[PDB]
Amino acid sequence: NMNVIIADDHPIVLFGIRKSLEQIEWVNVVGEFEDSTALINNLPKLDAHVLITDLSMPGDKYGDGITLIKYIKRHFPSLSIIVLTMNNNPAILSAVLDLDIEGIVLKQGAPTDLPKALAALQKGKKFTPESVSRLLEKKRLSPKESEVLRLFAEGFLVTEIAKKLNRSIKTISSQKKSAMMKLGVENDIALLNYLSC
Amino acid sequence: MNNMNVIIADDHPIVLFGIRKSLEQIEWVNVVGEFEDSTALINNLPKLDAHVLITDLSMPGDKYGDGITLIKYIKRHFPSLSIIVLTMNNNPAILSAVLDLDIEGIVLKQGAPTDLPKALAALQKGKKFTPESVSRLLEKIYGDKRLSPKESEVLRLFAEGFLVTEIAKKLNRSIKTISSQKKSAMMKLGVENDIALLNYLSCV
Repeated sequence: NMNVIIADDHPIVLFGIRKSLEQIEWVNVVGEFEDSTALINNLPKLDAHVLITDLSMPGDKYGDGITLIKYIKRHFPSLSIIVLTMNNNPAILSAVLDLDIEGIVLKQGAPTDLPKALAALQKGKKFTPESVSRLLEKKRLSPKESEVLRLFAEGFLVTEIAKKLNRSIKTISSQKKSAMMKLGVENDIALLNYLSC
Repeated sequence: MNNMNVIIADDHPIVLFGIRKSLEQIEWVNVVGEFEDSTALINNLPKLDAHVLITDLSMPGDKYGDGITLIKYIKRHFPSLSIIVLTMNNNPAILSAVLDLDIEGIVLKQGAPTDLPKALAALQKGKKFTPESVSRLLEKIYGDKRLSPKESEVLRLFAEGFLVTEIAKKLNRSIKTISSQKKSAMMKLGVENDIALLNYLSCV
């Protein structure tokens, strides 16, 4: 059998996932945790092959999100991870791709796709749905562009940035514009909201 | 009397002078300090017995931060201090972000002579301050041409990883109509591609 651990802050989500896996005869659920502290403390005590885990979840000691996933992959390299997320969030998904985890499943199609992700992990392959893989397939910022947006995100006008960094307004405008293009944002409002992440 | 000790912060000396002169008229206001950089401002704050700081959003001085981060730091370390941010920047997202810091006022520098006295008066009244100039910009908001309820639902479904073909079936509309509603929606939010679109949606 494949021993599986499930992790999510909502207990009925926890229940739903288990009922989504009870059909699979060769699967055995060995743990269900609602916070990251319980999960980390108990990982050393369970012989699990795969973790199905949410990205958002309580526990400040080891936190949540991308850092928690990194922590787990580093310390449990024998454990294959299926990240379970509500949204298609390229920044997260890419960061997750970099850490070489074995699966991404969107919560909307979990009942259908969770069995498919486990079968795929079983036969060596990774699992991403079309919506995700299309994005993952699809020019980073220069350091000068990065400093222009930082100051812009702090409330500095282009004129104020020119003085501070000691370049012409044309150059600042150019560098900002160039950076906006790399991020795919058309206007300053969209830029600033964007930079909140 | 029960006067309001005020500190002014701005990099430009004549602006500083202008702001002080805009306050000389208010008799219960007493200017206890003027600073051209954020470092000497922070170093001297404890010694002055100020009730309110009127500061420019963008000043020199890197040690304690720039802009919004400087305002954050000041608010942490001087919680009794009432802060009116004075800015030349008329971008709604800046103005909104500034007020999210729970400071006591924001004022457009271009209207300082008129709006600054009004801010201090509202501060005195036990009222916060966004003058007409500012509130007009914050109501404009992600945009004045806001998303229709149909556009909203198309995006919510797309964010959840539905393909446009799936979204068509679910909302019971043609692929064309869904593509058009998505594109329309992207224009309104100011995002060019799906990667930018989906990153934007996690933030918001």
